[PDB]
Amino acid sequence: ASPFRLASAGEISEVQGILRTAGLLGPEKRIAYLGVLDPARGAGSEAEDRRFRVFIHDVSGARPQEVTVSVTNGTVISAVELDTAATGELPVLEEEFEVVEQLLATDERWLKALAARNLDVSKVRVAPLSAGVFEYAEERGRRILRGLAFVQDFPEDSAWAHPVDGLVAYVDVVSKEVTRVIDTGVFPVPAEHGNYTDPELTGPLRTTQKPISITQPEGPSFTVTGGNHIEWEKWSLDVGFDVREGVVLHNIAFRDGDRLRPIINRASIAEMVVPYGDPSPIRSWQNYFDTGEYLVGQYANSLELGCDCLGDITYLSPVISDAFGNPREIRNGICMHEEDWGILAKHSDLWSGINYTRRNRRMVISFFTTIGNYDYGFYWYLYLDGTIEFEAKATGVVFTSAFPEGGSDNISQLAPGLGAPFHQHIFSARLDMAIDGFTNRVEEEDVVRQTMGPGNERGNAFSRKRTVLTRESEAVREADARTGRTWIISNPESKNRLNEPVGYKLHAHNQPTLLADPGSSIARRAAFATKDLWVTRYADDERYPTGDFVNQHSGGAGLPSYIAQDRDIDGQDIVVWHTFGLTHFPRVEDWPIMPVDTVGFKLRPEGFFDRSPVLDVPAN
Amino acid sequence: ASPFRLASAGEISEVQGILRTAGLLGPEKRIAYLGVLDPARGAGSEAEDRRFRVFIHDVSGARPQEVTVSVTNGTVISAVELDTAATGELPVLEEEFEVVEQLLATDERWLKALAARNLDVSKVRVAPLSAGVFEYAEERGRRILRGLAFVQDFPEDSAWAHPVDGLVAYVDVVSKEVTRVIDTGVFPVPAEHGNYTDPELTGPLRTTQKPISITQPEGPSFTVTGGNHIEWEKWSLDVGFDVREGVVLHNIAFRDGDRLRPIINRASIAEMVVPYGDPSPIRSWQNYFDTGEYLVGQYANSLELGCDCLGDITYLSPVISDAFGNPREIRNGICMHEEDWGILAKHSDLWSGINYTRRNRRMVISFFTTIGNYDYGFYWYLYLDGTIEFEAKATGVVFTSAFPEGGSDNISQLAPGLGAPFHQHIFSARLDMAIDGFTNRVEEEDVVRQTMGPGNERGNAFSRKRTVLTRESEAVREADARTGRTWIISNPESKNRLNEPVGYKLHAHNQPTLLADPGSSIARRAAFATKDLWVTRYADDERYPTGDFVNQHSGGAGLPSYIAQDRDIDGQDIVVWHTFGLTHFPRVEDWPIMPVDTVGFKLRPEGFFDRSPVLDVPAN
Ligand SMILES: [Cu+2]
Ligand SMILES: [Cu+2]
Ligand code: NA
Ligand code: NA
Repeated sequence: ASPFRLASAGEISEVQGILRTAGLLGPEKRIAYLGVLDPARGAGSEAEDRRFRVFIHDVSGARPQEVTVSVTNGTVISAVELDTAATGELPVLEEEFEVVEQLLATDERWLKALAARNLDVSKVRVAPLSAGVFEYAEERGRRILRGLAFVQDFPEDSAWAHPVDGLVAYVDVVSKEVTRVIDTGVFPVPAEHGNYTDPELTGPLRTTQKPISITQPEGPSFTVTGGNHIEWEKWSLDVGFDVREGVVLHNIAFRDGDRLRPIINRASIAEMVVPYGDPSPIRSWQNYFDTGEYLVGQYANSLELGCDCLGDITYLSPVISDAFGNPREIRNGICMHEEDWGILAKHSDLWSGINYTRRNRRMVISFFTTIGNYDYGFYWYLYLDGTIEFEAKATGVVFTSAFPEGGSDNISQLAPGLGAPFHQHIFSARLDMAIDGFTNRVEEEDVVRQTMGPGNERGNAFSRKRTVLTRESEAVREADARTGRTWIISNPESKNRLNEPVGYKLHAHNQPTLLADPGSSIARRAAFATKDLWVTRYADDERYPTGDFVNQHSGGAGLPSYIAQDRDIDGQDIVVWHTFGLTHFPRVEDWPIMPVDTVGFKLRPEGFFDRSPVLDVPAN
Repeated sequence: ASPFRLASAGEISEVQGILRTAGLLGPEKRIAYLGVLDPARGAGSEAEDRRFRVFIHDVSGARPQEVTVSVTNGTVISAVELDTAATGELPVLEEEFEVVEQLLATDERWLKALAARNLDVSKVRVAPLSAGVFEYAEERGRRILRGLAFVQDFPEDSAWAHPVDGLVAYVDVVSKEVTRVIDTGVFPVPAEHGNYTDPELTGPLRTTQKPISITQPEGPSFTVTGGNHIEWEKWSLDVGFDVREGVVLHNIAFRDGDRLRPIINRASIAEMVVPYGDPSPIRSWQNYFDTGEYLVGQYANSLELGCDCLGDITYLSPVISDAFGNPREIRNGICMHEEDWGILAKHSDLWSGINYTRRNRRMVISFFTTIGNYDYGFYWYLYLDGTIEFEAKATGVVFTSAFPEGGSDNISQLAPGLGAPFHQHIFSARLDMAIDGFTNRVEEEDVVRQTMGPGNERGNAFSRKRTVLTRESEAVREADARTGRTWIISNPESKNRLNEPVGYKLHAHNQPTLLADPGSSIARRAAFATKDLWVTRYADDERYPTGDFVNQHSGGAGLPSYIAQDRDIDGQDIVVWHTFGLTHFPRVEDWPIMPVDTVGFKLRPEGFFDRSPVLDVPAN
C-alpha cells in the first residue's frame, strides 16, 4: 500500500509501455535515467499516484526529452525537449563505455601515438571519462567523452598499473567521431604489474586468521513489511533506491512512547564529485561526478553473503530500467542488518552500590558501487540512542599516471615510474528535515570563550552561542573546528518537558572542502563543494546540489541558483545540504589495491527527548 | 623472561618487604602510588633489573617520600623526602574518600547549612574532590579535599539527582580539620529521582532485542605468551598496566616479511583532565585530573563476560598495591579480543573481470574505570592495514548542580531545577615513537591551495607542504582542520623501496582544546591541554605532561618545563604528546545516565610499507 515502496519490475515495464504508446520510445530512443518520484506534500490524504521521471536520449542525434509518466493512470503527465547546450547533457550511458576505445582504435592520430610508444592497440584499454566544460567551443551541445589509455598485458591484468601518460583523446559518442587527439610527448609506461591475486605479489596467503562467526539464532530484531518498510528498536523508515542517488531513506521517525515522531523526511547522497589536482593538460579537466554524471545506483554491486555483508543479513533487490525500458534486477544490491556496537551506558556507583551496564546496537543499511577504478560503500546507521550517521567507505584501485622524473608537487609515487595524482572525493548529503514535523529552523552553534574578569574571576567560564539562519542568503556556512561549530535543526513549535525547542545537532568531520581556485570550471560546476553547509526552503524541483543535468553543464543551476530566491527558512519546511569529503594524497600503501578509508557525519538528539531514550533497554 | 611483563603479586609483596626492611614502611606509612619502571634504553643487553617507583604518604603528618626499589636485587636505589608545597601533594588516597563526609558530619557550620535546607545529615553524601590551587594561602603544603553535597533519599538512590547547591567545604584530611565552610545561599534541591533501574522511570523493558551471538569456534587469532606479550596478524606488542595511567602498550611493532619493524616504543594516556566552565564559586575551582590526581588504573572495573566485553575474550588481571603494600588483583580488568571490521578492500574490475573482496579486523585492548560519577572506557585498536587507533568512551552520570531561576550561560537544564555545568574531558596521549627504530623526526603537513595562473591555467591544482620540527621550541603545534593539518613521524635514515623516508601520519579529530582563560590556574596546571601537539626529546624522567605530582601543584613542571631545554628533535629519540578532548554541554538525553560519547585519534602508515601490507589476507 505504501506510496514509498520500491519500484517493481511491472511498474518499469508499464512506464515502457506508456512511453511506447505515446510515441516517445521508438527504436532510436534510449533511457538515460528513470526513477520514481516521491509523493507530493500533503498527498497522504488522496489515493496513490505513482509517477516516474525519465530522461530519454536519441541515438540518431535528435534532441533528448524529459518526461514524467503516471504509471497509476497510464498517462504522460509532461514531455519536454531539452536543449543540452543550455541545460546540460544527459547522464553517460552504460552502452557508451566501450565506444571511446572502439572509435580510437581505427583513428590514425591515436594509432600514431600508440606506435610511438610501441604499444599494441589490441592491449590498450581506454577509460570513458566525463568531459566537463573547458575552452573547446565545438563541444557545446555535443555528447563528448574523453579517453585516457591504460595497457592490459593479458586478459586478467590490472591495466591501472600501466597508464599511458602524455596522451588524451576527445570523442563525440553520437556522431561517432574523434574530435581531438593530444600527444604532449612520450612517458615511460610503468612496467610492474598490480595484480593483487597473483601469488608472486601477495606471497603465501596467511593461515593465521581464525573464523569469526556472527549469528542471530532467533533471527533479526528488525521487521520488513511492504517490501521496504523497516521497524527496529523504536525507529521507523522506508528504504528507497534510485539509479542516480542509490539508497535513499524516507520517513525516518522514532516511536517515543505512543507517538511516532518524525526526524528526517528524506536522506540521500545527492551528489559526489572527485576533482583532480594535477595541472598536467592530460588530466587537468578530470572531475568525476559519480552520482550526477554516472549514476551510482546503476552500478551497485550484488553483495555476497559472509563476504560483503557479515551476520544475519536481509537483502533488498532493487529494480532499475535498462537502456530500452526493460526492468533489470540488482540482486542483493542492498544489505540490511543489525550489529552490536559496544557499551551503550555504564556506571558503577559508590554510594548506591548499583552497577549497571547496557550494550549498544545499530541498524545498518548499505550498498556498494563500482565506478571504473573507484568502489564506494554507502552506509546509513541508526543507533539505539537516537543517533543517525552516514559513512562512506572508499576503496578500489587509485587512478594512475606516470610519475615525473624529478618528482611532482601534485602526484605521488606508488611504484617505479608509477604516479597517483592528488584528488578529493566530496559528497553532498541532502537531508530534508522534519524534526517533529516540517516546521523547522537551523542554528549555528559555536563555543564561546570568556575573559577572566568580573563575573569570571578565576577565568574558568566558557559558554556557547546560537545564531538562527533566518533566510537562504544567510544560510551558506563554513566549518570552524577550533570553535567546535555544529548546526542544530529544531522545531520552534514543539517543546520538550523543559520548555525548550526539540532538536538534532549535526556533527561534521570538518575535513577540507573543495581546494580548486574559485575561478575554475570545477568551482562553478561543484559550487556546493566550496562550503560545508547550505540550508534551503523545500521545493519539489530542487533535488540535486548540481541540478538535474550535470554532464557537460556549466554553472547556472543547483544550490547557488536555489538560494538566490532568499526564501524564509525560520520555522519552515527546510533542507540541509552538508558537504563532506576526503582529500587523498595517495600513499604507497594504497597500491595495488587501496585499503578502505572513510568519511561521514552524524546527527545526535539535542533536547529532542525528555530524558535518555534508552532507559528501557534490558540487561545482557 | 620479558622485562616488560606485568607486575606479579610476589613482586609487590617483595617491594613491601624491601621497604619494611629499610625502615621506610612503618605503621604510619601508606602507599599512594606504586608502579614498575620501564627498562632503561639499551638495557636489553644486560640482565633484568626490575625496578619499582613508590610514593609513600605518612598519616602522622611527616613528609612523604619518593622511593625507587630494585626488586631483583632486594635494595633501595633511592629515597628522597618531598616538600609538597614545592613539588606537589601525593595522589588522593582511596582511604580519604570517606573522610570529607565524616568530618563534615560533626562540624557546626556544615550542620547549620544542612539545617537551613531541611536536610538530614545521615542522607547527605559528600564527594571528596581535588582542591587545585587558588587564593587560599593556608592550603599550601597541606593535603586538602573539597566537598560538594548530594542527597541520597535511601540506600539505592542516585544522589546525583539531588545536588545541594550554594554550599562547599574544604577539609585538611591529615590533621582532620574543616578549614572553611562556604554557604552562598540556599537553592532548591532538585526533587525528581534519577534511578535508571526503577521500573517507574524506565517503563516496561523492551522485549524486542533478539540475541547477537559472536563466537570463535577455533579460538582467537592472537596468542598471549609471557603473560602479556601479544602476537596478532603481524603485530607484536606487550600490554602493560600502571595504577596511574591504566593500560600501557609497549614495543608496538609489525612483522614485515622477515623483519620485526618497531613503530611505537610506548603508548599511554599520560593525563586526563576535566575542567568545569561554571563561574559559580561553588564549582569554579573544579578540575579533576582523573589520571594524575586520582589514578585511573586503581579504579579499573572487573569486566563481566557477554556484557562489558562481547565475543571470545582473553582477560588480563593486573595486580596493584593497596595502601599498605599488599598485592590486590583487579580480576578481569583488561579485555583483549579481535573484532570483524567490515570491508578491508574491494574492487570489481571491468577490464580484467576479476572481483575481489577482503574483510578487515582489529585487535582490541581495553579497560573501563570509574572515577566518582564518570566511567571511562579506554580502547586501543590495531588494524590489519597497519593503522593504530585510540578511542575513549565517556559515560556515567553527569556532575550536577541546581539550575538557576532565569537560566544560565554556563549550565544546562536536565530536569526540573536540575543543572549540569559545562565542562571538557581532555586527554594527553604520550607516544614514545620508534618508527623503524629510535631515529625519528616530526613534520607538520598542511594542504596547499594554488592560484589559477601560469602552470595552473585551469585552477585545479592543489598540493601540500611539510615543515620539519627541528627543536623543541618549534614543536608546540595547533590544529588546522581547514587546511587538513596532520603530523608525520618518520625515520630519515630508513627509506622505503621508492627512496622515501618511512613514516606514520597522525590524524587528529581537531576538537576544541582547553577553553579557560590563559591566565587561569587551570591553564597553567593543564598547560598541555592548550595545544594539540607537543614533541619532546625522550628523557626517562619526563613521564607526564603535568609532572609527577599534580595534586595541589601549581605550574612549574610538565611539558612547558621540558620543552624549555630546546633539545634537538630532528632525527632523535622523540616523544609526541597529543591533546584531544570532548567539550560537553550536557543534554537532556544525558540524564539520568549518559549514553557513551567518544573521542580519539589514529595513526596510519605513510610510505612505511613498500605496497599494501594486506595483499596476503585470504578470501572469505
Ligand atoms: Cu582517492
Ligand atoms: Cu562530560
Ligand atoms: Na523539510
Ligand atoms: Na622515541
